Amino acid sequence: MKRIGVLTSGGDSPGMNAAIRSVVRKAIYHGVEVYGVYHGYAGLIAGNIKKLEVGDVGDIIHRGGTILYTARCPEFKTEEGQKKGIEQLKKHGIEGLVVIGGDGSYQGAKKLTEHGFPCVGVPGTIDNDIPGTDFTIGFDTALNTVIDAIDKIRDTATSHERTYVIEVMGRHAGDIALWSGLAGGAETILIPEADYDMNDVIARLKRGHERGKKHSIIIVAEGVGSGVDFGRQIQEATGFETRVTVLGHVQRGGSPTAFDRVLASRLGARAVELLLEGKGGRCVGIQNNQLVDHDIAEALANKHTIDQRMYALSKELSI
Amino acid sequence: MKRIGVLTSGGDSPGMNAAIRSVVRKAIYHGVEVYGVYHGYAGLIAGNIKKLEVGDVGDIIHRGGTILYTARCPEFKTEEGQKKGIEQLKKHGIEGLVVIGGDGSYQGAKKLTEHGFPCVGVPGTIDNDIPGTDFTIGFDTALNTVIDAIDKIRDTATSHERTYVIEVMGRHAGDIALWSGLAGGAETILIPEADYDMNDVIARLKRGHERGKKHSIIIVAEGVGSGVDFGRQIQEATGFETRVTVLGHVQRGGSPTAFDRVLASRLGARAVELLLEGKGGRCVGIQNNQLVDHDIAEALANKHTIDQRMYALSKELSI
Amino acid sequence: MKRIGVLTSGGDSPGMNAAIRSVVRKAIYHGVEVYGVYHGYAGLIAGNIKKLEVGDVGDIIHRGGTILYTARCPEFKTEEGQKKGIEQLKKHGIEGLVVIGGDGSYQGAKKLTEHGFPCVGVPGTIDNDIPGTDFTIGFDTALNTVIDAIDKIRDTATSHERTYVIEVMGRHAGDIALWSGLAGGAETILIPEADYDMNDVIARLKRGHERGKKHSIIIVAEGVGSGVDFGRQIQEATGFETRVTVLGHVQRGGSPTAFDRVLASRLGARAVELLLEGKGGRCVGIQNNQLVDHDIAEALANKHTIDQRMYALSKELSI
Amino acid sequence: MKRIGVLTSGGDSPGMNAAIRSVVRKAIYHGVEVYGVYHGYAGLIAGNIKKLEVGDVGDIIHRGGTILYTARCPEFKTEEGQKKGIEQLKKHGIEGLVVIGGDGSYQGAKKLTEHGFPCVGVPGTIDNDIPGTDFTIGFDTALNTVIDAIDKIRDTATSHERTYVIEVMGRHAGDIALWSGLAGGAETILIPEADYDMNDVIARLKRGHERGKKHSIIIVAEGVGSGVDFGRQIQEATGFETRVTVLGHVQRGGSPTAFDRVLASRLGARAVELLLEGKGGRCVGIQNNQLVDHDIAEALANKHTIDQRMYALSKELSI
Repeated sequence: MKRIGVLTSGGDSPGMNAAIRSVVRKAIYHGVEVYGVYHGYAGLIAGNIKKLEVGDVGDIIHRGGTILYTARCPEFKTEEGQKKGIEQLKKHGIEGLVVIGGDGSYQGAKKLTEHGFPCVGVPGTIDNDIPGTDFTIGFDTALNTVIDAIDKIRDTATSHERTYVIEVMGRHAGDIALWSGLAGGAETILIPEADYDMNDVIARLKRGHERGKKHSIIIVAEGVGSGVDFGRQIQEATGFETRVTVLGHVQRGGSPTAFDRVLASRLGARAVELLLEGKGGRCVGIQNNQLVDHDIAEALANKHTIDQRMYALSKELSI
Repeated sequence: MKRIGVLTSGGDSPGMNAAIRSVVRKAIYHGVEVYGVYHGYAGLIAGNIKKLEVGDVGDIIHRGGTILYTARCPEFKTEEGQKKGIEQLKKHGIEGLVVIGGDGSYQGAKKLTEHGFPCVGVPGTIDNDIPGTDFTIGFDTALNTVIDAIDKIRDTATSHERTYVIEVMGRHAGDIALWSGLAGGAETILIPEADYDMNDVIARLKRGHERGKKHSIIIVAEGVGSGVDFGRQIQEATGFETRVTVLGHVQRGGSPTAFDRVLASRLGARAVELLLEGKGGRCVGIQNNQLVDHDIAEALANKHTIDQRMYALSKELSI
Repeated sequence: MKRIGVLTSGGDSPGMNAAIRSVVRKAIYHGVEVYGVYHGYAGLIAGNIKKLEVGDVGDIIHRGGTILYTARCPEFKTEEGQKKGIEQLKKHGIEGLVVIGGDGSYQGAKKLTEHGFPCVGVPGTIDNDIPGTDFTIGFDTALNTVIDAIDKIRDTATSHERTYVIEVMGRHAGDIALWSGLAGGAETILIPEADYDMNDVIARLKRGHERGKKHSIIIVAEGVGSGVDFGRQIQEATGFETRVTVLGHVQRGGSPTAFDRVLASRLGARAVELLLEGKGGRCVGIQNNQLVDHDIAEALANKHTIDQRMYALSKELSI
Repeated sequence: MKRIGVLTSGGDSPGMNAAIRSVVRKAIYHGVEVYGVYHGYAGLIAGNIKKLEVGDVGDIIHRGGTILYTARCPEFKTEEGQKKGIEQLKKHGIEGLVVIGGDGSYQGAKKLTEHGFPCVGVPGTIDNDIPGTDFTIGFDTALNTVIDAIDKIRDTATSHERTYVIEVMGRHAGDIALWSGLAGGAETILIPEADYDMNDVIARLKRGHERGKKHSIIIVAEGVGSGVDFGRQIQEATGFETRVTVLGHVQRGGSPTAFDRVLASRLGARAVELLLEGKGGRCVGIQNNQLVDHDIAEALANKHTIDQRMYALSKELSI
């Protein structure tokens, strides 16, 4: 392989620039030229391709976001879309692609390898719901942004303001809510996967108030419901003043923690090793503390699941 | 004075433990005994008073919250409530009191100076709307919590998610929104002291989008309205995906910055100084970079105002 | 059982309060009383044992250090020290003990296990060199503390001050230096387990300066030598102004990150589980992302190793 | 004025990008063209000047360092250096210059104005010793970097490791040590402006140890001496294990706090107004909470002073 490309697709997340750096530096280390593709699959179709040199990934390791930008491109689902993209790859002499992003970025990688363009997928998301990896690049940074908010709520010492509702991200996966709730000492953790009883939530809240819990912290994933309406429901039902924090898109940004930059460096460099040794159609991951790589179609057929032992542990510690 | 008391009241804010510590240590340096009054005015009525030693304020300097707690006391706004407070102060033989808190705790300080009890008021609130001081203890830390959220939102590198609405605290004052917005590069800052046209808000947004401005960040103070409703309305009028963050009670917590710890230290030390030279009925502050002290009643007659030049400057630098 | 005890020993590490919290809450959930032992093995011999209630571990999950304190007990190496240790457990009614700490704390757990006192050892140390676990409680926090300082040094934008030596902890193990340096983009990592050529350190440095590398960050494990001394030799040899940072005990403190609180919570609950099922003389750990428990004497036989692929990859990405 | 230039010189410091951003946006708002001078005075002599558009200062407000770089320039102390400087300025058509940096950059701004080149100096440095301003841009951020290290040291819960020596920057000025020590609760602060007695340091060290003081933190400004040497002597004289942290160049970097971004925004826009309103040869600053502007040569003969009440206050609160 003489010339490869790299691109980021889907929501951006902390650690995409450390994955771009390790892709670019490992490929240049073994004599290969790396072209950055700007604006995901939308810029692949448009021809927004520019050589990357060694020095262009200098000082991006510690930066959030992605310097190659991201964009939604529903035209890449279709056969017309893929042929316009391949024409731009052929025009610049790019023989392989490293694709950093979520589930939808892996669908394009699979379709490109079936049209003769070897591609590897690197899991870039804060949700943790990319199959074939225990941890996605960005998940550890998002947990550290939620627990910063939770620790600051722990300093309040106002007698009549003891009941806090924090709404975190997690439209389909409850990984951010569950690991944050456990790490934050949340009393009630509402995740998409588990069904909850509002009577159980109220009961526990009253039980903690009677034994003098200083703060009662409730975490709601955005996929279950809004914190605001949960907060009005708890105050109405109990008469405890309830404060709501809605973090929103703060969970996506920030300088990456040490675990996401080690992980993005390992995974980005492994994807270049896969392209250099003939393997295309695969996605890298970390499963059982080992660098692993799976065929994309096989990896995408598995479902995301949360650890149920961790969810039961979060209620036992919170009494 | 043989014995003084110290109390915290109103919304807790970062630096209150640094203010309690300089009260304690400054009083003990000059041979005075210091009594902590727990739960604000509510515990003063209750007789929840307790001797504090040198080592009791050790390792609190860098902590958010208040170690003496804060609470609401509706009974202290009546003559009977103020008479029971005095009774407990005379019962412990506390001859003077340092009150740390907002506007509402200043009113109780006033009222106890009228009944023969020397009181000094120390400005502890994150709002910055306490008359007679440029800066309140907790204002600087609450600005750093808000710009931490704004900085994380600036790392998103997604083309379709460009409009961000952040709701900060400050019911009647616009200082947290004005200083946060200037520090974070906000395009539009909505504070209670200025008038906004929704039409000009939209018009700045479209101007910036046309130039290629990467992010459009709108700060909304809570006394203007809700970020949720503004985001809804911005989205509807423009068609731009709008993301809303509501920090809420995160802005009151956290470890105090360097400025809040120095300011609390100086201000609490000055409060003990005034009491030991027989002044009572006063409140300390920092006005024109100098430690100042004012009659509470004359201090509470002034009206809090924001800096129009600084508000003018935030529109010229956000082009 | 009916009564269990918990102790912290060795250098303290962030996450030790989270481990204690999950020890106490997990035993109380199952109906077991938990008694805390102050000052490690010195206070076990001394008699410093006090019952811990549910609310006694409240608001400690997010703090660094350990609330049970830690101490050095030379006496506990002797048979007489062990026999006075068991005297006090038996006088207080304690039938088993959870021990949180390093290498040294595990030896004591072996010795008490061997005299009929069921003990379980929990890995608390910032170093990462406790056999039978991939990660020790405190390791993740210490990595983020070192990368916070390296990120700040990456902002210096002066061209005559491009060479920085950072000296991190790790007497015997180079985990902190290896993970820190891959995560902070260090050019040269000096760890105890790998051999270096000083002249190869000089050649890389020179090479990087020829291409226009902005910074040259060298991480030095404290086991290898002084950062001061290494910085003096780089200046002498190349003539490049060299600046040195010695973090020291900064690396041991701070609020534990999200991974350290999840790891402490899960490992501390696993330790109580083993005591309740009758196992004694075990040490918990996380190996291949799975909770494992090993015999302490079997565990202490292994040698700590660092990943050589991660060391080679660190040299490949810093070109 | 139709075209102005901006340049940063001297050690960099947090908030330099916020001052560059307010220089460029403020000039563009009043229809002026802004050219950036890369590498301080060294790139001024070389003609390393390039136009900056409105969007080239987008996303730098929250970043440390300077995007125009700083470089020592020995040639600009000579008249031909200066005349080459003016030749390049006339060649690009630059009419005025904003110089952001320390004392040394003020020297060149004075000589440029003496050959009829309107220059305004903006105080960028972490040390706080630029005359004419109470606060330099960068000083607030460096104080917060020193208290993050002191805060982490207060978590260690070891009884034999109680005495800690932190060496901070400040060759000629004690501002960083005095404000960090007071904010950190340092027991002994050694700054250039006060005379210390090493017997008085040892006696107050033993007093606190006797009473039960958890920690004994000593701050040493770098201009008084080394932290390592001080550590040796403390342990030699007392016998107490003494741990040293040398922060070094970590104090110059990092994302600027809220006070440094607000200060850089107001000061940099006030520099642009001064050029436009025909007053060159001046330096801006903040004195008694008000934007002031002083002639460069008058400002430069004023001496740097520290508040001695604040120094005395730091020994009174530390008992």
